[PDB]
Amino acid sequence: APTAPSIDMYGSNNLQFSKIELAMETTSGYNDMVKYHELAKIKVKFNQWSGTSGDTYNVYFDGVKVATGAITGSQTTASFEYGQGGLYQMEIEACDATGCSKSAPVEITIADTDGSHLKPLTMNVDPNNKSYNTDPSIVMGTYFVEWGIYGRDYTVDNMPVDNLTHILYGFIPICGPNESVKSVGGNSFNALQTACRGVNDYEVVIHDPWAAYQKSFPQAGHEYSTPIKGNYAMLMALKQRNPDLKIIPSIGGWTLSDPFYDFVDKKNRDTFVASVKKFLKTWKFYDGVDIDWEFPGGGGAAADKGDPVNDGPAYIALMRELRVMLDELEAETGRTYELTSAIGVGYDKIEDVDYADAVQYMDYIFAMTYDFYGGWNNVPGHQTALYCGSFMRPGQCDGGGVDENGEPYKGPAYTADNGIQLLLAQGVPANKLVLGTAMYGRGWEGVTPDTLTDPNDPMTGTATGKLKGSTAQGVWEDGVIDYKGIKSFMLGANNTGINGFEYGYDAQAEAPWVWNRSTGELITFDDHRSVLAKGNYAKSLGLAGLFSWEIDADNGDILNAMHEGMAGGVVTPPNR
Repeated sequence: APTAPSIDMYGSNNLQFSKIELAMETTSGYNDMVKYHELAKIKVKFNQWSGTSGDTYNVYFDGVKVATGAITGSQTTASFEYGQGGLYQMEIEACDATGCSKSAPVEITIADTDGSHLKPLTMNVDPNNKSYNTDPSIVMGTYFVEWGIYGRDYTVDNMPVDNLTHILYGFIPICGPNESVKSVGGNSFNALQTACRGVNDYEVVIHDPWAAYQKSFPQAGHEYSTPIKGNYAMLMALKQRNPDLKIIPSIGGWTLSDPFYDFVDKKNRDTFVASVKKFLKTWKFYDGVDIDWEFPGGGGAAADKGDPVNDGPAYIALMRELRVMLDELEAETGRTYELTSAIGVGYDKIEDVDYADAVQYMDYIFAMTYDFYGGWNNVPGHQTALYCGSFMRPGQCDGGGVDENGEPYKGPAYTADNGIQLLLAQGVPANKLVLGTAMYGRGWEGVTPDTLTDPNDPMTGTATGKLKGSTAQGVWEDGVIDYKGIKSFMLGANNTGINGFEYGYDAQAEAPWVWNRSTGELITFDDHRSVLAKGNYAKSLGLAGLFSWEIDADNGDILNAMHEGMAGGVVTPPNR
C-alpha cells in the first residue's frame, strides 16, 4: 500500500521509444517517411489491481526521477517527454500519504540519431588492413557509398575505421533538375522522384531509404522491428565505437550535381541551406556537410549546364551561407561542424572558382586528383599521377606547347601537382588541401604494341575502346575497375603480373600501369608506390592529408599505403 505498479510490457516495441519516426515497408516522399522530434513521447501503461492505488506516480531512469503524474485508478498511463537517448533501467513508483511502492526495474530504450542507445558496432574488417600510429592531425579520408551494400556487398562494419579520420557518405541528392541521374539506368532516377514527392525543389533527401535506414543488418543486431536500421543505424553505432570519427554526408557528386547550377539564384541556396540544417538536426551522427558540385562552370555529367561567370560566385556564396548556418548549429548544440568540398583540379575547373575567397569558410578541400584520363575517349594517360608523364608532348605539362596538329594547349596538363600548385598560388592554405587517392583503375582495350610511339611506354598508344569485364572482376561499369579487382586479375600477390598483364611504372609521373600486350588492355591506377609518393608529396607541402574514392574497392593495400607514406608527419589543423 499502495500496491506496486506492474508495468504492461506489450505494445511499445519492447519499451523502445524513438525520437525519429521512419516509415517501414514502404517507399514514399522524404517528408512522409521521416519525422524527427526534439523530445521522445514516452507512454507506459501499468496497473494496480489489488489494494490501494495511491495518488501520484514517479518514473525513475537508473534511480533518478524523470517524470510524475496522477494515478488514475487501477490502470494508469505514465505519459511524459524525454530528450536524451540511451538505455535506461526504469522503475515506476506509486505514492500516497502512507508510503510509496515501486515496480521491478525494466530496461527502456530511447532511440536517437546520435546512436546514444547503441552499443559500439561489431566490426568485420579485412585483416589485410594494418594498424598504424599516424598522427591524429592528419586527414585520412574515404567515401563509403550508399549502394555499396548490394552487389558490391560492402557494409559499414567492413570499413577499417581505426585507419580513417573522415568518412564521406555518397551521396545525398538535391530535389529538382536531375536528368544526369538517368546516365546510371536502373531505378535511380525513379527512386529520386519518389523521395522528392511532397518535397520542395533544392531540399536534400535520402536517395535510398532501404539502404539508409530500413534494411535489417544481422551483423549489427538489427531486428525487423528495430526503430532505426540500415547504413545509418550502423554509422551511429560506428561513432559509438570511434567517437573521434568525423562522418559527413556528401551532397551531389557526378550524377547528382544538376540542381547546383540553379544556385545562382540565392532563393534556391536559401531553400537548400535550410534543408541541410534540418537534415543535420534529424541525423545527429553527421559532423558537417560536404559539397561535391561537379562542376562550377560545367564540364560535368550535364552537357547543357555550367556558367563560368556566375557559378564560382554562387559556390562562394553557398559556402558563406552554409558556414553561417553551421555556426547556428554550433551555438545550438555545443558541437563543432565542418564544411568541406570535393573539387575538380584541371586548370579549367579551378579557374571558375575564386578559391582564395571560398576557402575562408571551409575546413577542407578534397582535391579530386584522379580521373585525369580514362575510357570516355581513346587517349591513354595516367589518371591519378602526381606529375607529368613521359608520354606527354614537349610543353604539354605547363600548357605552352602545341599538340600533334600544331594547335596550342589551352592550359597545364591534368596532373595532381599542376592542380595543387594552381590552388596554392591563389593563396589556398596547404593545411586545408587533402590529396586524392584512387582505389580504382580506368582502362582501355586495343592498346596493342604497334600503336605505341615509344615502345617502352603504352601511354603513347591508342585504344579502340573501354576496358570490358564482369562485376566479379570489379568492373561495375566499362572502363573502370576496383583496385581489389586489378590485384586479383592483373597484379597477383607479388605485384609482378598475372593473366598476361605486365606491371609498369612511370617514375617521372609517379604512376603505375598494368598492360596485357596481346589483348591491348591497359589500366591506369594508384598502387603502393604511387600512394607512398602522394604521402611524401603531402608531407613536403604540408597538405592536410589524403582521401580516397571509394573504400569498397580497396583490399587494404591503398589505405595502408596512405598511412605508410605519412608516417612521422604532423599538420596544423585548420580554422574556418
